[PDB]
Amino acid sequence: KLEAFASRAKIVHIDIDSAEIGKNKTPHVSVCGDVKLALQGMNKVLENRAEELKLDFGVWRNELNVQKQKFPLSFKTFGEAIPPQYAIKVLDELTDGKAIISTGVGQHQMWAAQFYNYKKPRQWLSSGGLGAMGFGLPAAIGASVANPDAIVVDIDGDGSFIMNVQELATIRVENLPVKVLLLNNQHLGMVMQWEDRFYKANRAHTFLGDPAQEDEIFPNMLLFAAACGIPAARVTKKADLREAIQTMLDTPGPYLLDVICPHQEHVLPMIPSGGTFNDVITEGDGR
Amino acid sequence: TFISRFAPDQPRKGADILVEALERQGVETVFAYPGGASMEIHQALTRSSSIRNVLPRHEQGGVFAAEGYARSSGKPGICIATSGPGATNLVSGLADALLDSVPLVAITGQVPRRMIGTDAFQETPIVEVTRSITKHNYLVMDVEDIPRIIEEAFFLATSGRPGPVLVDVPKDIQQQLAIPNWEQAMRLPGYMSRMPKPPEDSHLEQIVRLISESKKPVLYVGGGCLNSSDELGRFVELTGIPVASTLMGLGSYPCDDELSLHMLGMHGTVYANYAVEHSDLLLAFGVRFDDRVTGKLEAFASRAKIVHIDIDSAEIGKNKTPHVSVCGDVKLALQGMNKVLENRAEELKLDFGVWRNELNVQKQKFPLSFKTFGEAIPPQYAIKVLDELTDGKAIISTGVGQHQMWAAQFYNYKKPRQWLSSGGLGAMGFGLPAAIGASVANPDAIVVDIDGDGSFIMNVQELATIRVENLPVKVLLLNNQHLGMVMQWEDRFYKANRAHTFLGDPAQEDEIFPNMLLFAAACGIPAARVTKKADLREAIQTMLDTPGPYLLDVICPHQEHVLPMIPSGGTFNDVITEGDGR
Amino acid sequence: TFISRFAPDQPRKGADILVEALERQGVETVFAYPGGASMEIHQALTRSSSIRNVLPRHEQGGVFAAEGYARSSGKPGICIATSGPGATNLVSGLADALLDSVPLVAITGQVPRRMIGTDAFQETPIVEVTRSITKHNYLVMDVEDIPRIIEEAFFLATSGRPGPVLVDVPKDIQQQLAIPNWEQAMRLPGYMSRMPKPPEDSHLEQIVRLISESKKPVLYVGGGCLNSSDELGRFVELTGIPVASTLMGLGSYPCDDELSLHMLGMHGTVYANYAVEHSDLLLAFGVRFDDRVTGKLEAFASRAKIVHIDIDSAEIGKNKTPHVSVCGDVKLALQGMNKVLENRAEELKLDFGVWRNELNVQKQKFPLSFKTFGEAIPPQYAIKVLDELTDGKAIISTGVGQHQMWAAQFYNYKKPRQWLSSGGLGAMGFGLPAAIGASVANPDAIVVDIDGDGSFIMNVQELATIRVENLPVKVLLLNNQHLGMVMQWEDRFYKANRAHTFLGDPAQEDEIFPNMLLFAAACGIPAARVTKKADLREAIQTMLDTPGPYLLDVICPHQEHVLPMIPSGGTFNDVITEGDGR
Ligand SMILES: Cc1cc2nc3c(=O)[nH]c(=O)nc-3n(C[C@H](O)[C@H](O)[C@H](O)COP(=O)(O)OP(=O)(O)OC[C@H]3O[C@@H](n4cnc5c(N)ncnc54)[C@H](O)[C@@H]3O)c2cc1C
Ligand SMILES: Cc1cc2nc3c(=O)[nH]c(=O)nc-3n(C[C@H](O)[C@H](O)[C@H](O)COP(=O)(O)OP(=O)(O)OC[C@H]3O[C@@H](n4cnc5c(N)ncnc54)[C@H](O)[C@@H]3O)c2cc1C
Ligand SMILES: Cc1ncc(C[n+]2c([C@@](C)(O)OO)sc(CCOP(=O)(O)OP(=O)(O)O)c2C)c(N)n1
Ligand SMILES: Cc1ncc(C[n+]2c([C@@](C)(O)OO)sc(CCOP(=O)(O)OP(=O)(O)O)c2C)c(N)n1
Ligand SMILES: Cc1ncc(C[n+]2c([C@@](C)(O)OO)sc(CCOP(=O)(O)OP(=O)(O)O)c2C)c(N)n1
Ligand SMILES: COc1cc(OC)nc(NC(=O)NS(=O)(=O)N(C)S(C)(=O)=O)n1
Ligand SMILES: COc1cc(OC)nc(NC(=O)NS(=O)(=O)N(C)S(C)(=O)=O)n1
Ligand SMILES: [Mg+2]
Ligand SMILES: [Mg+2]
Ligand SMILES: [Mg+2]
Ligand SMILES: [Mg+2]
Ligand SMILES: [Mg+2]
Ligand SMILES: [Mg+2]
Ligand SMILES: [Mg+2]
Repeated sequence: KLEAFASRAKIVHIDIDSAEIGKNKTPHVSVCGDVKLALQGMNKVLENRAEELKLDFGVWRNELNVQKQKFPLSFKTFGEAIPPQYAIKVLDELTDGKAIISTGVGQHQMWAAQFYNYKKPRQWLSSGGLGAMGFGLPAAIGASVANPDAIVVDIDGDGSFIMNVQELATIRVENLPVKVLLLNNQHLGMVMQWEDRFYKANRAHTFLGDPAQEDEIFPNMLLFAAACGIPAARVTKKADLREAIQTMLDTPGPYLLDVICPHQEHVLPMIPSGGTFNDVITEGDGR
Repeated sequence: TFISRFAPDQPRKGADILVEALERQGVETVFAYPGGASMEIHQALTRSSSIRNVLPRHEQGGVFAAEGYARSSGKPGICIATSGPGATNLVSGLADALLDSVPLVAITGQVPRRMIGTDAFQETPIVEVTRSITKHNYLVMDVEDIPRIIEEAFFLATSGRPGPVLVDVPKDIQQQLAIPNWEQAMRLPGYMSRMPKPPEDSHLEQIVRLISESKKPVLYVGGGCLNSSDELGRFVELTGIPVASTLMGLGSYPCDDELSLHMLGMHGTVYANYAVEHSDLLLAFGVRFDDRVTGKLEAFASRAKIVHIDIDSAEIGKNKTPHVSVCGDVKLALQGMNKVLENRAEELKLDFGVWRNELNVQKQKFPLSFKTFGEAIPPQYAIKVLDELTDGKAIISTGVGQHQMWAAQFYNYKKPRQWLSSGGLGAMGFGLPAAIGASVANPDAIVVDIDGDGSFIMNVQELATIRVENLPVKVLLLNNQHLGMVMQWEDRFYKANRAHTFLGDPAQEDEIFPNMLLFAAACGIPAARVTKKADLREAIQTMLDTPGPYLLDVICPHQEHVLPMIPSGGTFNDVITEGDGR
Repeated sequence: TFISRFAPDQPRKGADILVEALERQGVETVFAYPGGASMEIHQALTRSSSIRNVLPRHEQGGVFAAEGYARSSGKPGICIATSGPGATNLVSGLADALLDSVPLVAITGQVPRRMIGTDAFQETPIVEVTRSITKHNYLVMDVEDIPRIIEEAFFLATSGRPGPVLVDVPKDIQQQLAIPNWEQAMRLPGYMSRMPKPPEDSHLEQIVRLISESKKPVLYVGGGCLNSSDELGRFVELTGIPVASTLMGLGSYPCDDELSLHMLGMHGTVYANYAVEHSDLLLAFGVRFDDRVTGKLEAFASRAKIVHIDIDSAEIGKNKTPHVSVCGDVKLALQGMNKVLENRAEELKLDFGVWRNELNVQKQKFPLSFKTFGEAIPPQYAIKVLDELTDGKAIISTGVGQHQMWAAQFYNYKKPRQWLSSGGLGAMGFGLPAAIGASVANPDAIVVDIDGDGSFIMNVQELATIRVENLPVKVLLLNNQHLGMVMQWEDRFYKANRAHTFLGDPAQEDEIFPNMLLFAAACGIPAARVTKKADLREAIQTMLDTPGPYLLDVICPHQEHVLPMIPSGGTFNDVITEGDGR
């Protein structure tokens, strides 16, 4: 809700597109130009007038650090089931946060944004404006070609991954070290989450497996990688997760890791469409 | 409580629904020219006892009359035309109303729906033609959409930034019988969600904050203040900031006032452009930063903190990026700032008398000046006499050219909506029909068309409309026998090489051609010509005192130039202050 | 071998390249009205010794003059206007030239390229506006494209189905110095591959085959035959098929001939519509099956094998599906059919005298008739006198309305391009400017504008153009003090309820208003009014014999109706043959 967004703030908007300034939220001060130059100019002013300004926001920072400790990013671990949030956090640890991450679109896309600490820009490749499924696998191809000596990992969902699964042939032929961290929940997870919250968990074509063999992982993504000569492996128990991801990273060339996850997980926190901060959802799942 | 001429259960023609849709909007006057496609609408107009039609002699005159009706009253102007050649004759008026943000609703007849696209008799895709020169347009495809579309058309034409809205109505829809539903909801969800909110106090506080911190503030007032004359005057009493006005905002703040810098821009006063050049705070209220005002954008207000208030978000930062911006109604922004400036009056201690005297020095050293040659009539002097004899309380419409600038320079408009002139498009032939619409909307008003001999002749046929409708339209025709504005640019930038700018007869080179008095005689309008400056005061007085229409042919030396002048894309240091074509 | 005014290595302004591009196309006359955006072009025109400019008083007059120039000569008509209000005033002429397939090239000035889209001074997207009412248009974005675009513009405007082409030229391109390349290849690959080929013998054999097998053939001739008068006449000698013509094809086959069925359609003769109704072979040469000719399409030529020859493939089978079709030049198709009909002459033994006498019976029982009331002047009789006194060899331009139909009915045009009338769009105010362009293209010709009092006044300002350019334009003004055509439809279908069709002054109801003689007096044009039928013959003779311009105000009783009349969408059995508004 635009009226409630930054309702108490003087808004300074710097943007290189004049059509975006005052488009949805009218600012007080505006600068139409390169934010890179605007920062360089402001840094020189803040450096000369340093002792004159005596800037200190430690009181405001601690007001936020209180909210940071009382409402942190949290995930629940059920038995030996793999939490998708935990899997991404392990990938962060084992890659030292220096990997190029491309994602599909859905729940896995949010968890890749939440539980990975990107240290430099252009490590995070994700469809945000259009939100196009099937983006993750091909985008990793282009990232690996532009950065041959880089760790490229596609954190994809089972729905997004299959849409452009044909590009596994491209990865093998071009011999690209593309890693596929496939978070498999056998569902169109994001749509499933909205069904649980706002449609009484009434499933409307969000299950991606085979209803005949309801408890069988379908499709068998390992055989997609096998068809294109790509080493593959599946991990289901949380204890085996750390070694499985390490094997994916250490194995030269392409690799696909089918990470089975409980589908009842929800991306948290969540503000419903057109809501305010006081409408934030901080707890709950589909169980 | 509206009283219909039909029972709530009685089916009626779509044309009769269209007319009643106008009655429910408060429409009292339309400018309709009949044709095969709109005959049903014209029949339905005769059945209306509240809507009066002014039949023009050219649809371009009909739409220009609808503009004058709108500009001189604030009500929307309604013009109606038939399909094909009728609709295409409205094009200049639609584009003109869009560039000047004039509320206007144009209704065009159209071929029956089954014939659209078949190159039928008198068919043009008027919606496709006018999409880029209208605020919005419609093609009615069912008779039940007439109440909704007419309501949406008037709402879009008058709300927000006003503009023209065209409604194309096929003939079969005009004939189809139906029962209208007047309670339908308008289907404008995105436009109504984009409507600016009333301004927030936080934005208004920072503007008043910047006023107290400034030393050389200038008000940059334009056509957006035509409904804020009281709020703007109150704002000036509380701040004492000099007011520079655009050609569209003339009258928002009185030109005869001590704090008035008059017009700024290409032909604005030297002191008004000087104030903006060496200002530190530019209050741009209801303007659009046109090239005629700014010139070289980098040099325009190069030392000023720019505050831009505008109801169209697309205009904020479009050509000149401001520091503080407010997207909303300048009328409300002034009301909010007046309350702050009144409570915090003694706290702020606003006084810009030092900056005002720096401008009053430029006002006395570079004032608006004209030279008088022998007994020849100076056009500037003629307009100043009209100002004196009308007490500055006349409605002035103009054509486009040199006479248009002198009417803006040498007339002191006291209230807005006295100045009707084509500024954005600059369409010749606007003056005479616009005076028709102004006189109809203000029957007890002095309406004078300060026209040029080139502009006047373009829609001279509307003299018949003035006589038939018995409108007290005065025509102060400044006759220089030339396309004066183009002639001036020839003298300055093309070594006075005439390229089809003389309007007289080269055979009888010293004869006034055409004889405009006989144009007025053909339409039974009293006319007179004055050539000697001594006879000018009595001639204009005769025009005003003679009841009904009157045309005064004022002969002027053609070598006059509009001064001052800043060339296209120039700066303040490029201002031309002297010279003519002699 | 063309002789330039500049060295092959000498850079010149883009405007000077534009003018030379016109010289290399054979342009001798343009109709240009100056403005800020096109000032460079007007300066470059004065440097040309071969291109003469006729300055109009309204750009709508400029484009209508360019039409008359084109329609009366077969050359393309060139009109030039400035940006914004200048360009928008051409709109009615562009749409009019498109619907009537008139070769026309319009050049409009435009704001500098850097300012396009910024709502600059006098800017309208004229290319976006006129895309649907022009055959093609351009926006020149570089000075080096001027030779190519001007060549493509004239090629598209004149080849195939002719039409208007607009070229938008920004001001900075007019000022940019360059060296033109006159040898550039036109980039019209798809259009030139779609150009129809010369007709094949197999198609022509089957047409002549169907002629011998037919017993009631009718020629359906239209504006596509304006360049095939000789070939069409030869075709008629070899077949003896009666010729029914559209309003656009009048003159292709002589109206005074024994085999001429005159005009067909809504206001066509009873015998011409009868021939098409009971025909077995309809030779549709150069027509487009307009609703004015067909009415209810199912009933139009319901018993006829339809042969449609047309150079536009989009018109074949568009409204009426033919049996045999030929897509190409009707001039070539006639030449090919004439050779077959001449060799196989005695083999075919063509004789339709039995069908011709069936039509000559309808010709004698239902001829074009007018009633004479007292000494009042019948408009039909006035036009027939003009035919007699000019020997039928005059160039006739008309407005739109009742007078337009009577000029088509009661004048026997002997050659094509004598009849200049707005048929597709039907734009009032066409007659007077079109006569200007016709007189300029044919200085030694009798040019008469048969105008109506409503149409004449719309572009009455062009009377100044006629005087200044000293053009022998005669104005036969049929004055009925009404919008006659709309008045006729009111009497027939709206119980004579007048809805804004009276053009005089209701105060002085019996006074001729306006006094058109004073319009001509204002522009120094000899004028006279005639009211009694006895004085009519001498009055028209005085108009013709008086050198230079002349206006003859012919007063007519307004209750006259154009007869016969087929209502909109009717059949032949719905023809109205008698009645008026008394
Ligand atoms: C020959 C000629 C010479 C000219 N020379 C000059 C000249 O020297 N000087 C000059 O000033 N003009 C000149 N012009 C006129 C000109 O080109 C422009 O029309 C004018 O400069 C711009 O007017 P404006 O800035 O007031 O904007 P407008 O066209 O009047 O539009 C109003 C602006 O305010 C906003 N607005 C409207 N309503 C509201 C509201 N209720 N609240 C808040 N905002 C609102 C609109 O969004 C728009 O941006 C000339 C014209 C001609 C034909
Ligand atoms: C008030 C009024 C009343 C009217 N009433 C009538 C009426 O009763 N009767 C009437 O006929 N009109 C009437 N019209 C005129 C009208 O609406 C149309 O313009 C006319 O009917 C159609 O003309 P057309 O068939 O010759 O086609 P045009 O508009 O002349 O086009 C020519 C056709 O031939 C083709 N062509 C062009 N050149 C060639 C070539 N070299 N070779 C082969 N083909 C070519 C073109 O592709 C096009 O299809 C009236 C107009 C008005 C204003
Ligand atoms: C081409 C395309 N088609 C459909 C889409 C509509 N959406 C989504 C959304 C957010 O855009 O909803 O608007 S997300 C989504 C399902 C995500 O399946 P997953 O890959 O398994 O990821 P997860 O980890 O399980 O959640 C769909 C169907 C889409 N974006 N792209
Ligand atoms: C429909 C139309 N066509 C051409 C125009 C281009 N202009 C002008 C301009 C400023 O728009 O130049 O760009 S002004 C002008 C000539 C003015 O003739 P006047 O009426 O006699 O007035 P004056 O007192 O003598 O100067 C022309 C030809 C125009 N605007 N409208
Ligand atoms: C720019 C324009 N505006 C309106 C038009 C709609 N029409 C007509 C029509 C056939 O197009 O009806 O559809 S004819 C007509 C009136 C004719 O007035 P007159 O000149 O006096 O001729 P007359 O000898 O008296 O009959 C009008 C109003 C038109 N065509 N052009
Ligand atoms: C009043 O003068 C005339 C003249 C005239 O032709 C001579 N025809 C008509 N009427 C129609 O044409 N009706 S229609 O066929 O439904 N149309 C295509 S339309 C929408 O009206 O253009 N009126
Ligand atoms: C001759 O009369 C006038 C009047 C006038 O204003 C008063 N301005 C100009 N000249 C320009 O405007 N040049 S320009 O700035 O490049 N244009 C935007 S344009 C293409 O010409 O419209 N001529
Ligand atoms: Mg854990
Ligand atoms: Mg999934
Ligand atoms: Mg004096
Ligand atoms: Mg006119
Ligand atoms: Mg003039
Ligand atoms: Mg007789
Ligand atoms: Mg008439």
